[PDB]
Amino acid sequence: RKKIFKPEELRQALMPTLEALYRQDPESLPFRQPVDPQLLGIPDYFDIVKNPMDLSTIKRKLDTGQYQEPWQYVDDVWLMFNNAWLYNRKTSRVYKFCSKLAEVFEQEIDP
Ligand SMILES: CC(=O)c1cc(C(=O)Nc2cc(CO)cc(-c3cnn(C4CC4)c3)c2F)c2cc(OC(=O)N(C)C)ccn12
Repeated sequence: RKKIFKPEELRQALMPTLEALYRQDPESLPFRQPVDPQLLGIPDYFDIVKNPMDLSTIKRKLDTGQYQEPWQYVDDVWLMFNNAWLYNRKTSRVYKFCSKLAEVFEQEIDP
């Protein structure tokens, strides 16, 4: 029987992973707000990255009821990660920090 789910009904499912991401020591910091190309002086960002995503956007979507299915949220988390792996060199802090978050995402899912 078809139904719109309340944010709380999905919070139980999604919040454990989201909290694990936010908690990471310095590693979540480049992901806590949208990438701001003006501020950061990287005017090509949106040439490379067409669908930006960050943790504040994921949290807002959760809390407003925009995730109705977990696959939507998992898609979003991986979009954020793939955007970073795509734009940033393998050598960069942002890239390696992204990798740490991905590792944390997977471990939290599968202990
Ligand atoms: C996610 C992503 O792609 C991205 C994030 C940033 C970026 O600098 N985000 C950011 C935001 C905030 C808080 O507002 C903190 C940090 C940050 C990184 N390390 N730290 C610890 C010193 C305290 C904080 C951060 F990297 C960035 C910069 C970029 O520009 C750049 O690296 N240069 C050299 C121009 C390019 C991409 N990003």
